[PDB]
Amino acid sequence: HPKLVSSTPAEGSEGAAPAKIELHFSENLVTQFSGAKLVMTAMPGMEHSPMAVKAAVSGGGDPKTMVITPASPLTAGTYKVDWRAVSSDTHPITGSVTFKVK
Amino acid sequence: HPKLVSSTPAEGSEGAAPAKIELHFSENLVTQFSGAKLVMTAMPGMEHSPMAVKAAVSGGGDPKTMVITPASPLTAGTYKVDWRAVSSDTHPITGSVTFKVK
Ligand SMILES: [Cu+2]
Ligand SMILES: [Cu+2]
Ligand SMILES: [Cu+2]
Ligand SMILES: [Cu+2]
Repeated sequence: HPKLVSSTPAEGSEGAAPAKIELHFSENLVTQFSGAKLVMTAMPGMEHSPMAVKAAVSGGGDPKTMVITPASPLTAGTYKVDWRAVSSDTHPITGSVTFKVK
Repeated sequence: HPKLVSSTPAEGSEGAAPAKIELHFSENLVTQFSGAKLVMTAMPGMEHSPMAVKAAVSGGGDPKTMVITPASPLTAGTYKVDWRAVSSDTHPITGSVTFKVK
């Protein structure tokens, strides 16, 4: 049962639009099974049903890191990254990271 | 050189969020080569760099129709569908349809 140790953007961060989103876990991820979806849950001034933003997901420089690369620049608003992490123990762990763009 | 004959949502339409976007061409499309990308170009009150929205593209009930299915509900704003149509004549034709959601 791997744990999300940290991320950039960090949970609850509000700032610049990220070129890539890094999720750092407590255990080495098995890439074939670990995934993420990026959704926008609000624009400034108005919440909306989650709208899936095109993104690619891959491994980073470290086996414990999952990288989400939006296909395009993220506009101002609120986003969530819904993640699934699987290590060598085979248990699928899910969670979400929420952050805001300026 | 196939032509876009019509679409739903229609070019410049402003109304409800579409469950699917249909593009109707003058010639039968070859599915392997015909494609589309859906981007959002504005929220209400603010234009922004085009942000790619996750969508699947396939053929409709008629060989002349290309269907774009957003993965999630489209929020209010302006969208463009950047399309590539290829018929049996092999010439790749591109264009864009712009519409607004309520
Ligand atoms: Cu476990
Ligand atoms: Cu939004
Ligand atoms: Cu032609
Ligand atoms: Cu927008």
